[PDB]
Amino acid sequence: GLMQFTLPVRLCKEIELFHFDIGPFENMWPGIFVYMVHRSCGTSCFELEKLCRFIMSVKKNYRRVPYHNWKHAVTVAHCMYAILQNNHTLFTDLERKGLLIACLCHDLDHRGFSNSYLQKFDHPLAALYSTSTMEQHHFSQTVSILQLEGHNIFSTLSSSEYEQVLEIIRKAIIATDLALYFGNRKQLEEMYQTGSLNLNNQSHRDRVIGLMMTACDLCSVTKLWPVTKLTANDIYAEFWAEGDEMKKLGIQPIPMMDRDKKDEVPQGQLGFYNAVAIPCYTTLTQILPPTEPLLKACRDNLSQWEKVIRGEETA
Ligand SMILES: CCCn1ncc(Cl)c1C(=O)Nc1ccc2[nH]c(-c3ccccc3)nc2c1
Ligand SMILES: [Mg+2]
Ligand SMILES: [Zn+2]
Repeated sequence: GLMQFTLPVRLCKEIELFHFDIGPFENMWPGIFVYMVHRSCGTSCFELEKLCRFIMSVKKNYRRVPYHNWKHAVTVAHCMYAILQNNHTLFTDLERKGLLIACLCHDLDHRGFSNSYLQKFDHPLAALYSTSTMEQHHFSQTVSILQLEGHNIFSTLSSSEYEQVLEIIRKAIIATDLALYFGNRKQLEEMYQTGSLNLNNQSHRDRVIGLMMTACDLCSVTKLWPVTKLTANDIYAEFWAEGDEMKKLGIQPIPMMDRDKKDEVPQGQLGFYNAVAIPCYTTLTQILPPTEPLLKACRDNLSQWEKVIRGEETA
């Protein structure tokens, strides 16, 4: 308890903002994550030694890929931290414990390829997990790490509590499969607009946490423009590599993965904000009003992409 994590003055202030960027110093991200855990969960939620050992084994099992990397893991966790701090009365002890950990682990051992490439490639993981292929792999990787000697960060929970928290994490990680988002958000929009949404309903909680996980996972669209623009370059570096690999299989890639369609990125972004991002943050804002700043920043970046299309901005 008496060893408390502290951040420099700028970080201490700005980490509370939804649009906080965790910065380029890799060696500071473990400290940043522990701080967010101590403040959102509590200093006694975890033994510091085990948490640190766990954090470092998770980092080791993320790969050196352009976007789906350790920095994305901490970025997604930070967005969850801001949502939990601005809605602190709405979540349980086990949910605070589970959710920052789920966010850190959500893309474990990502190779930079979609579930669809793994299917067309006939990768072994597509045989093992027929849907949410990579997401079932991320969870499996989370369990492996939790089961390493000195890594049971949930060692003080009862058997039944340990099982609840692993189930929170499992559901949260699976919800990051964007193919499941479309259904989940439609269900939540209906439930909100008929007044049937009920946070005491566990199946409704599950859906809200899923939407929170989508929001956190896409949160690059909720940063200041310079962050948003530079992060878009990182995901296309992955998408275009996948499109190359599709071409090697004799398959025409979809437009977002073809590097020859590079000049159409601003319009692809516009399409993505209109069909996915805006609806996502819009629905989340209705259920959790304090998440408003994510929707605001998502709208600001939509205007930036329109300015790029009109040739008033470059990218
Ligand atoms: C990091 C940046 C935003 N982002 N966060 C998560 C995820 Cl997925 C995305 C994201 O960018 N998704 C996305 C979805 C559909 C798209 N269609 C096109 C496109 C491109 C060229 C020609 C025609 C179409 N680009 C796309 C990008
Ligand atoms: Mg993922
Ligand atoms: Zn992700």
